[PDB]
Amino acid sequence: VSVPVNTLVVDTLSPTSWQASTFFVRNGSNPEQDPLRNLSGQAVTRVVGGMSTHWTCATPRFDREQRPLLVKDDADADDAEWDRL
Amino acid sequence: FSYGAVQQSIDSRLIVDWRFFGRTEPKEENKLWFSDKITDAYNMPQPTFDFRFPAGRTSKEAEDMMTDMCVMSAKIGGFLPGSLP
Amino acid sequence: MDIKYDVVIVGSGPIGCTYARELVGAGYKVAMFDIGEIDSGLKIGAHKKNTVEYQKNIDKFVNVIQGQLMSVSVPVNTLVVDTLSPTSWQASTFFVRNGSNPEQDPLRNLSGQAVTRVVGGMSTHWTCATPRFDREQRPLLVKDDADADDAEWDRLYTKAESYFQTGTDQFKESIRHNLVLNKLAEEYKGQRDFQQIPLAATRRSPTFVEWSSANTVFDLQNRPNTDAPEERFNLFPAVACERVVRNALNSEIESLHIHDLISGDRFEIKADVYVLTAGAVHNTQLLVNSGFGQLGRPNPTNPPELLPSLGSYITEQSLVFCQTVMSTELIDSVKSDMTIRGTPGELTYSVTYTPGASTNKHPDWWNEKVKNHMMQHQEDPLPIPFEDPEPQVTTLFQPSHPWHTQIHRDAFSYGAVQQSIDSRLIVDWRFFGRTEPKEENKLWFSDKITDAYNMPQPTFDFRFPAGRTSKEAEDMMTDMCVMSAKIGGFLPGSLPQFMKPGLVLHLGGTHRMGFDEKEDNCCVNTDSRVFGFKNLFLGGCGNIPTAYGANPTLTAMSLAIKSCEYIKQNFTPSPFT
Amino acid sequence: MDIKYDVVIVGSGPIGCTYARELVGAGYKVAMFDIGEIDSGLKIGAHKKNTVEYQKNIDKFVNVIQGQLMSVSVPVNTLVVDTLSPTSWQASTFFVRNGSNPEQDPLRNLSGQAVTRVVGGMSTHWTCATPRFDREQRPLLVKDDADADDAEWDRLYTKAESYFQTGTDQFKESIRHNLVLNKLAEEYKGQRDFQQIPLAATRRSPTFVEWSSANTVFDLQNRPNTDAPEERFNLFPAVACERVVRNALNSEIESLHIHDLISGDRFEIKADVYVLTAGAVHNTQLLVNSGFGQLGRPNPTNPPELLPSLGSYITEQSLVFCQTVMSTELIDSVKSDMTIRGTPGELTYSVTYTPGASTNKHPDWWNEKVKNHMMQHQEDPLPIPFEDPEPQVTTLFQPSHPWHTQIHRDAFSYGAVQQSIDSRLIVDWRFFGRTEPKEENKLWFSDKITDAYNMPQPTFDFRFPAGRTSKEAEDMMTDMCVMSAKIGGFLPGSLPQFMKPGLVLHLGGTHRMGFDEKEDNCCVNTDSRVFGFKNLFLGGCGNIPTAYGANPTLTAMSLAIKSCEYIKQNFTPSPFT
Ligand SMILES: *Cc1cc2c(cc1C)nc1c(=O)[nH]c(=O)nc-1n2C[C@H](O)[C@H](O)[C@H](O)COP(=O)(O)OP(=O)(O)OC[C@H]1O[C@@H](n2cnc3c(N)ncnc32)[C@H](O)[C@@H]1O
Ligand SMILES: *Cc1cc2c(cc1C)nc1c(=O)[nH]c(=O)nc-1n2C[C@H](O)[C@H](O)[C@H](O)COP(=O)(O)OP(=O)(O)OC[C@H]1O[C@@H](n2cnc3c(N)ncnc32)[C@H](O)[C@@H]1O
Ligand SMILES: *Cc1cc2c(cc1C)nc1c(=O)[nH]c(=O)nc-1n2C[C@H](O)[C@H](O)[C@H](O)COP(=O)(O)OP(=O)(O)OC[C@H]1O[C@@H](n2cnc3c(N)ncnc32)[C@H](O)[C@@H]1O
Repeated sequence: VSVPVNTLVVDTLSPTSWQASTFFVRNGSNPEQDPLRNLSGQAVTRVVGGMSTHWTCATPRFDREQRPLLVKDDADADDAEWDRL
Repeated sequence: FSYGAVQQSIDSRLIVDWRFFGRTEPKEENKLWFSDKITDAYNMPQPTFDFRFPAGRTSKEAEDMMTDMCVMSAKIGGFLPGSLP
Repeated sequence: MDIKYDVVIVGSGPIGCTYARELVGAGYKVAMFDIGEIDSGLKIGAHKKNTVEYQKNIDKFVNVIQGQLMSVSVPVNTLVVDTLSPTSWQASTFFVRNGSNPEQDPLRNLSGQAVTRVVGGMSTHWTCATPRFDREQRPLLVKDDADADDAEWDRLYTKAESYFQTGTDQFKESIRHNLVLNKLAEEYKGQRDFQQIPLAATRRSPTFVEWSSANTVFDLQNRPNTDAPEERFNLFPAVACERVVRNALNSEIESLHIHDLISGDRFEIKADVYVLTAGAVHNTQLLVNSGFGQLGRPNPTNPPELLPSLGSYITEQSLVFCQTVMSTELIDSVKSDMTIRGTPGELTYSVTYTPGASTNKHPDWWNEKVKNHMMQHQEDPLPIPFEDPEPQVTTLFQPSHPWHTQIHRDAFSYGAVQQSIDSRLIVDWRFFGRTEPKEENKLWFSDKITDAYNMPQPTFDFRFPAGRTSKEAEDMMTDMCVMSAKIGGFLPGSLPQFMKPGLVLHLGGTHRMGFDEKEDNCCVNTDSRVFGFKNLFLGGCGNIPTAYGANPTLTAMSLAIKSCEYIKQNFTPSPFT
Repeated sequence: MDIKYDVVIVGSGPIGCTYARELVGAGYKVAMFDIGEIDSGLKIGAHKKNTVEYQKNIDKFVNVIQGQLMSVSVPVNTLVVDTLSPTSWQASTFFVRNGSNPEQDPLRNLSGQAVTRVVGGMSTHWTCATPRFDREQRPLLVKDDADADDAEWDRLYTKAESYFQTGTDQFKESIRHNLVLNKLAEEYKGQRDFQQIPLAATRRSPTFVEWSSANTVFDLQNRPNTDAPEERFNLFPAVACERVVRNALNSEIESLHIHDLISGDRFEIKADVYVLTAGAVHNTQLLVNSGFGQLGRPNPTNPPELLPSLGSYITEQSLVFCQTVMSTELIDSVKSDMTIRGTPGELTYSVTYTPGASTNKHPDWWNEKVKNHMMQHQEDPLPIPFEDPEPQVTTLFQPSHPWHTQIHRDAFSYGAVQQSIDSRLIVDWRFFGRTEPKEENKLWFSDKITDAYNMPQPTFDFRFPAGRTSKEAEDMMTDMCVMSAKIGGFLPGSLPQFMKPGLVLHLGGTHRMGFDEKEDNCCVNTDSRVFGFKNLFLGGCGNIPTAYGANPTLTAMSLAIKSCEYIKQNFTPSPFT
């Protein structure tokens, strides 16, 4: 999703090879991205069916502690709604 | 996922994967934003993250979760070299 | 070189030097031989880490260690390299190459086992951790009286600690030491105690520690000299000791065969007393080469008649390792007493504390160090001073946690590239397991293959025993994972792992001690005297017959002292002449 | 320690020892200081590879080398480690960590540049290759007469070769040496010559070579002693030399400031003559710290008035490296004179040759070695004896191939795991380029940042110059690829590559020599005397002002001899008292 500017030093190039004076924006890096405040592993999938064409298929339910409320002031009604859905 | 590029020397029937998944507190400071100048490969505003795992419960739980995987996995077998916690 | 001495000692490690310290001081005419050479500077056998340069570049000492660890038994290499050019000569089989030992089953090895051949032995590079063994880890010196046994060990360990200059105070003003030790102390709810690792070392300044070594125990200078005009001692480096000559009755040693590696010549040396302190592996090799035990691949059909337990019941410790990166919680606690205002590097930034405030969590000395660092180095985001000494923490082996622990910074496993993570954040974790002695676990020597010194090639037949030893090793791994978590998360590239078997270099039981040769399946008695022999003694960790997790050298030293007392009681030094 | 000497020498490397050998022998009262300590055994400053153990375990010496190469300038680390636990303290920026130099542009560095602080300097670990420079690589000692210039260099190199014990015969009976050298000799069609690398070394036996070092040049023992009762010399290890004190006119040095690293105390030493031989980097540092050149980041707006060329025109060699695995063709040629019948290990197997047969391609000595190996070791598939010495081959720099070459086995780049490929098959290739001196290429020192000895932090501003130097480096890579192919294919994991800039450790021109300070953009004249100063001399590769590919030490030594001749011509030793 967002790849920061690469800062690896490669100093074993031949002297004839063209060589950067700075760590410039290369190879699809996002110059807006702080590499230390990223989700570097975040990725997206553009194919019909999306990520469900490759996913692990684990489909647990959320218990109350993890789950948004669908009914505000009635935990039993909220449970019933989530159970049905 | 994480089969990697060379053949396991350890018999596959012995190997078990452990993945523990933490919950993250929603915090206003944690953002997904889009550049007003940089675009992605589809000429759309470039996604940029400003993200850190929140410092309190979320971080404490993540580390307790790591420990929990270490304790639980030990009941089944030792770690596979190259796939350490 | 004379042809006759009162006492000959094979090996100039810290255990060989224990015998020299005791016996040279008692007026014996002593010769000492080492296959290795004088390395460490003009202080013979001294710690190589004791240069100003290494202590300013501590990341480099790992290389010194690796450069003198020569693998004991390397199996035939079976890696397939099929990307050679078609013109390159290529093997049709996995043949014996590059010093591999064809006797070695690669799956029953201690692949990490290594030896060090330099004057001072492994004490020229060691970590200097010298804990005592509690009863559960320790051989008996007195059979049926635990109080008397305790008294004996207390007396011997106390003297050994004096020889090594063991202390527990050298790191007391380290912020990083404190941070780790205090946190662990408060979390174990009174049920485990944390203290400084006992270290054979003397601090010389805030940034220099004189680590102890063989040289500390005995300075290894030839005598008579000006400082000791009535002592008699000669050290002969680059001399391979190859065989001791038994009489027919196996009741006396009559000679030691030596090989001068410089001239190439071979000689035989006569002594009243022969002391072998060549290390756990090489003591055993020298004895098998002398007709003790059995040369060649073991067989039950035909077990050896002389010292049948030699090279059996060997023990090595399981060792687990990781590194951590200090928690935000701990880093923040360093500066908990500070009032911090503004942003570092800006005109209005300040860091202050109130000296003596009862609400302060740290004493003035700490807060001074921290304030000054934070104000003088606003480019630096950490509150820990740059030259803060390393942590040196342990919780010692107990029944409820039967492993030794070191929570510290070791010169080893720095590796070849610079840490991107700040060093002040990094802490090493090494937990050390105890291994049950089992007859099937062996160190044996080939009757055909020889090592680089033309001596019978050492070969291991070793597996960690299946029951208690294995269960404890895995519980020990878990314990390191749980405990380390209280300090910080794992450092990527140093995740929790078992180290290569034997890399720990704590091998014992190869020539083990007991009261009765047959009943205790052993090789030397509690005077370290080889059973049946009047004048042959063995020193070193090879004597330790028990399952121990703590570092063995101090215990081996203590046994050596007891052995020297026997020698003093039974052999008369020659007239000074 | 006295406060007054005839001659003070800073640094106990082979160049410092050249000055000591010359000047101590000529009757001067000499003091020598080294920031490093006595390491190498009782032979002070001797080669660390000269132990019996290292020559039986040559794969281990790489660690000794790495353990004393301390990086000169390490840039701020920018590796992103984002797999830390959320509890671990984590940087918001790439701040100065772990001894990084914030002055250093990581893209204009010699990241491989390193220094060695031990008595004997880098000659305690070096490869010992001592070729002469041909005219094209060599500074002029005589301006307008090439024959006179040749004569001068011949005389100086001949003496330098005597000091180092340089020879070209120590490997002549190596089958592997022969195999490589013979093949290359026959393939270059008379247009390039191959010979043994000239090596500062004396063979002691078929399996031991005494490599030369500083100690070979001067044994470094304090004098007067029994072997030299009328000489005067003192060596002071663990003494950081920090500044020389100029007079106002910059025409004399009046004192040397020293720091005893053991006591911590600082002192000043007076001499008639001051010789700086602290290495190419550290000579320059000591001079900048003394007010020569310019401290701080260079600026053209304000160029230095004292020795403006100091730290400019620096040169380092491009270095390309690979290893090869010997061709089937070459391995087969080893045994070309043998009649081979049956299968190894079977009853009918035999390997025979006809001694003296004119059709034989090898002499009897070779065929004997090969037959006996093949018959005695039928488990082994190679015809090369196990203890066959390594290849040591070169074709020296020439106009048509303007690089030095070493085709050999170096103690370096053995790395941390055992070769699966048989060692007898492996050959190292190192080709060394010459670098044009350019004003923009600098070694400078921070006015704010200090190194571990509290001295101004060295910082490089270096790129290989774009034209001839770069074109040649790439042609040199190609030349190694073409030439190596005649011997074998590349060894996987050692493919052809440029080494990290400066890892070659052949830095020159930091305090360069010439005839005229202004016209030749230089710092010392042909007596190695600093321009304007009566009594300050510089020694080492920092003096070499030319683009050179061959290893510089012998040339630096030769210059040092010429410098000592000037000292002998102009300074009177003090009365022996
Ligand atoms: C990659 C992956 C994901 C995964 C997983 C294992 C892997 C290897 N395991 C999972 C599991 O065990 N249990 C589970 O609940 N989730 C697991 N996942 C994640 C899961 O696949 C996703 O949560 C799920 O697929 C999300 O579904 P959703 O329908 O919301 O989104 P999608 O699959 O990413 O599909 C979106 C589609 O939209 C198209 N797209 C994107 N942008 C545009 C625009 N601008 N215009 C038109 N179309 C667009 C994408 O092409 C994609 O197909
Ligand atoms: C390498 C190492 C070891 C070590 C350690 C860290 C490292 C990196 N940390 C330790 C620690 O913190 N606490 C501790 O108790 N031990 C630690 N060690 C292990 C320790 O160094 C050894 O236990 C200790 O040195 C053993 O002493 P010992 O005197 O018994 O043996 P040695 O040091 O190996 O010396 C033996 C000498 O004998 C010579 N030799 C070998 N064979 C021969 C023959 N055939 N002839 C003549 N001489 C011989 C060797 O050259 C050696 O010098
Ligand atoms: C590391 C290395 C070097 C090397 C080589 C292989 C390796 C692994 N192979 C070589 C080869 O085959 N042929 C050759 O010509 N050179 C090779 N080298 C390089 C060679 O070792 C050096 O060129 C040579 O040693 C340079 O000699 P020099 O005497 O000029 O300098 P030194 O050896 O670096 O010694 C300097 C001493 O000075 C002390 N010092 C440094 N600073 C101070 C201060 N401030 N005060 C007091 N003393 C100081 C150092 O401690 C060092 O001992």
